[PDB]
Order: sequence, then C-alpha cells, then structure tokens
Amino acid sequence: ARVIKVTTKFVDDEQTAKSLVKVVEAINQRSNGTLELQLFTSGTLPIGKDGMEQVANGSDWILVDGVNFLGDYVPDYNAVTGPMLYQSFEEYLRMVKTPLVQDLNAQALEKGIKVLSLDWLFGFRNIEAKKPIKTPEDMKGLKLRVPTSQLYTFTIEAMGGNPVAMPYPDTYAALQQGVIDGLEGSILSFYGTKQYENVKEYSLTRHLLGVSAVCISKKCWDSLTDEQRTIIQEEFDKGALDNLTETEKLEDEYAQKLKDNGVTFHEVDAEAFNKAVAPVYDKFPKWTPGIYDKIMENLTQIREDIKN
Ligand SMILES: O=P(O)(O)OC[C@H](O)CO
Ligand SMILES: [Zn+2]
Ligand SMILES: [Zn+2]
Ligand SMILES: [Zn+2]
Ligand SMILES: [Zn+2]
Ligand SMILES: [Zn+2]
Repeated sequence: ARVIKVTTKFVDDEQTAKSLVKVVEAINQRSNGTLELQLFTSGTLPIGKDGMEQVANGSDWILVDGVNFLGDYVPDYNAVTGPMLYQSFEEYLRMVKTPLVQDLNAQALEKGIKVLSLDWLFGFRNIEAKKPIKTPEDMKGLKLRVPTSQLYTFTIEAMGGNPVAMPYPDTYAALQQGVIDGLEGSILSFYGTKQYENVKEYSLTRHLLGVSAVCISKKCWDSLTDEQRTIIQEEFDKGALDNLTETEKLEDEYAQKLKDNGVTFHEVDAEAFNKAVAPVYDKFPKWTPGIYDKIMENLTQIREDIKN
C-alpha cells in the first residue's frame, strides 16, 4: 500500500481539517488497500514554503495550503489572489475555471507540482486586533501577523500596519508575549482556532480571500495508476464541495458565537482601503505583463454573467 503524506496547517477544529478527514477516509477505502493517505494537521509536518518544496521536489506528499505558495514557483498566482479583488466566493470559483488559470496549473506542472484543486475556500479575511479599524490611519502602529507571503506582507503594509510573517501555530504565543498586536483571517479561522480568546475587535476589511490549493508532486502523481488518479481527483473535488457548503453554512452560526464571546464586529471605510492597496498590484516584477488587465477582463465578464 502506497503511503502518501497529506500535510496541512489547519487545526482539528477547523472545517478544512474536518473535510480532509472525510476525503482521506474515502480515498483510502476506494483504493481497495492500494493507497494509504495519512493526514497530518496543525503543522505537525512541513507546511507553506517547506511543504511546497517537498511537493516540487518529487515527494510522496500532498500539500493543502494557500494559493500564495504556488506563486513562489508560478508568479501569476499572486495576482489571481490579489487584495480586494473578489466580492464573492462565486466570483473566485469561476475565475479558477477560466483558461487563464488552467494555464497557470500547467505552468505549475512544468515545475513538478500537480494542482488537484484551487477550490478549498475558507472565507474572506479581516482584521483580528484589539482596536476597531475604520480607516488605514487606525492601522498605523499595529504589529499584525501575516502568513509567510509577499502578497500578505505588501497588502498589510499598504493598509497602514506593520506585518510580521509567521506560520499560524506560532501566533498564540506571539500574542501572549506581545510580539504581535493582532492578526488577520476569516470567521471560520477566528472561531476555529479560538483566537477570540486573545483579541476581541474584528474589523471587516475583507482584504484577501482565504483559499487553499491542494497539490501533489508530479512524480508521485505520474507513478500512480489510472484508477488511483481518478479516485484522488474525484474525492478532493467532493471534499472541496463539502468544505465550501459547510463554510457557507457556518459563517452565520460562528459570527453569532464570536459575538457571544465578546467579539465586536466593525465596519470599514471600504473606499479608502481600496485606494490604499491598489499599489500592491504594481509591486511584482516577475508577473507576466498585463496579467492584471487580463484578470480584470475575465472578472468583468464573470460579473456580467452573475447579474444575468
Ligand atoms: O492562512 P493562515 O496561514 O493565516 O492560517 C489560517 C488557518 O485557519 C489557521 O490554522
Ligand atoms: Zn488530530
Ligand atoms: Zn466516515
Ligand atoms: Zn457557480
Ligand atoms: Zn465599531
Ligand atoms: Zn497599477
């Protein structure tokens, strides 16, 4: 039986990790004993940059982490996941299916990474701090934790704050010791990881979309049989779907629990933050020329169809 390590940042309480358990269950059983996927959560195995380096280098390894980690190999990914880019899940889910992004998946395959899915949404990310934010002026001074990614660092700097890059498992201690003053993330993350025990003011900037890619090494993928590739693809797709509808169901429920734990939700000057992050799109030289303009062309098209 072929052992494949599935590694992820998500703690056991988070929806993504709950969905991954079902996915591994199903894949292992459908393989009639030929595959043994093993799920490692909470960053117990390498994640982010160290995780993807394993995928890219041919390991028997599936990584479930941000789309931004694909971008260290195929730069255009960070543009497709830009700040204030999407207003809804459906906008992103459709962008992902365009030939523009399917081409990105193939550039990634040149690099040793087989992208199985970009559909593992977990929500729009907001400020989790100790003061309300209405404007970028308010952000001034705050040491805010960001994921280890240029896109997140640049975005938060552009919003007025001082980004401090670290993997999520390091956040709790950083908050306890005063190294950081807050962080950012979606409702499901906020509640799932219980950060409301440390920070009570939640400001709705909706700056980025929290979204995981699911990636397996080209070398392992190619070495499998046809039936095994079918089973793995089908089950991660069914998982993406489970994860998505659970996320849509839980956001409302969780926000109410967050309020019951003394979290106050704050509205933001949307127009201001929008003008504030616009320079982030001019901060990546390795993007293919005109990528923002082509993204916008699809996004505009996608929006028209949604209205109709
Ligand atoms: O995207 P991250 O790195 O901030 O982590 C979000 C997860 O919900 C935390 O386990
Ligand atoms: Zn566990
Ligand atoms: Zn089961
Ligand atoms: Zn749809
Ligand atoms: Zn307020
Ligand atoms: Zn520009």
